[PDB]
Amino acid sequence: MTEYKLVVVGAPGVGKSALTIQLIQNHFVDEYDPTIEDSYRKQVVIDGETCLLDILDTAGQEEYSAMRDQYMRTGEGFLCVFAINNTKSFEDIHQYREQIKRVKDSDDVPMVLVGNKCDLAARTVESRQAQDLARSYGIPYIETSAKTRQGVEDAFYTLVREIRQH
Amino acid sequence: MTEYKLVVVGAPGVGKSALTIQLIQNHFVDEYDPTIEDSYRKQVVIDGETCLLDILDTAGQEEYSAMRDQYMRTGEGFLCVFAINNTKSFEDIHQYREQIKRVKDSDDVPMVLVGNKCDLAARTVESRQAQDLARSYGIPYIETSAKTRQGVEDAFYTLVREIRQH
Ligand SMILES: Nc1nc2c(ncn2[C@@H]2O[C@H](COP(=O)(O)OP(=O)(O)NP(=O)(O)O)[C@@H](O)[C@H]2O)c(=O)[nH]1
Ligand SMILES: Nc1nc2c(ncn2[C@@H]2O[C@H](COP(=O)(O)OP(=O)(O)NP(=O)(O)O)[C@@H](O)[C@H]2O)c(=O)[nH]1
Ligand SMILES: [Mg+2]
Ligand SMILES: [Mg+2]
Repeated sequence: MTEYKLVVVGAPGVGKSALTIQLIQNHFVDEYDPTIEDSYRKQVVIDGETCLLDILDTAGQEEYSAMRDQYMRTGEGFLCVFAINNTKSFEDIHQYREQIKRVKDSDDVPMVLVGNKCDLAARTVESRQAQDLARSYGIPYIETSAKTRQGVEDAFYTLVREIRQH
Repeated sequence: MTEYKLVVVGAPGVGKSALTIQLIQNHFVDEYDPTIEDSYRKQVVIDGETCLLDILDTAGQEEYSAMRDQYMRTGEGFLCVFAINNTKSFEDIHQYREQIKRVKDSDDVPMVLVGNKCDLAARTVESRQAQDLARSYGIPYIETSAKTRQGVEDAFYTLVREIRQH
């Protein structure tokens, strides 16, 4: 069956894991638990096609650097996550995307920009800001909340659809 | 506020109305009730942007012909609907798209191909078939069921996102 190798990347603490666990295990992880590296494989049906989602959940931190090249080389699509209440994480998105482009030698790699934690009332990143950045990248922008489950399937299924028509 | 003028088109009986009513009124219309023309306006928030969805629900039938040019000229995005248990409706998709392209003098108009009634076990149109047609058009393919609500928000929000980066 078609397998889609999805990679979730973004700054420490933005909700990479919480989004992934919501998708795979249907619950909000409300606890501090930093990732080193985790993978999740799940059989799903998306728009009638039977497929397997092979998801790598990554660490946002330092050492990784070249350990990042490795998973960026084999990933087919990337969810680029920032948190709407954390401006530095939104600014960090550019470094992740430049790094993906260099390793893939490509200026169009399937990618979705995700503004997570939209359930929080204190936003520091306006939707408009994120929206212009995504359009400058030519990629979709989706806001999500791993807490309410808002936009979670939408964010991952839109990425599969981006891979499908690459 | 940003308004998005969405138009739902497709053959008689494929579920144009049922999809629209699911979105706006949250209930499945399980009755025979042919459309002449209906419009629905609703304020929503999509990916953090406050906007108004102005939706025209159209008739699939004959007279319309030039009455179609009229609403195709002002529509910004089109949901092109067929039913997965009705092959003629899938074949009719091509005439609707050619007609949209001619009136808009454009080969890329925001559009989503929707295979509705995916809750039914007797499909006559394979997902694979629909998927290759959408990719040949360069547009997303989404399967939906107005009965279960599966994919309904996804189909309309993906169309808004297509308009946003046109
Ligand atoms: N309100 C709210 N909290 C969230 C959301 N997503 C994650 N969180 C919280 O934010 C914190 C970090 O979440 P986590 O998923 O571990 O982030 P991460 O990006 O995976 N961290 P790491 O890079 O270390 O691997 C946790 O306390 C988690 O519960 C969200 O959508 N809304
Ligand atoms: N099982 C199932 N039935 C559906 C679905 N969508 C619509 N129907 C049924 O199919 C029939 C036609 O639905 P309707 O929404 O009126 O189709 P239409 O495309 O709007 N017809 P018209 O072109 O005449 O305006 C109705 O009996 C309706 O309940 C669906 O997703 N699943
Ligand atoms: Mg994590
Ligand atoms: Mg109707």
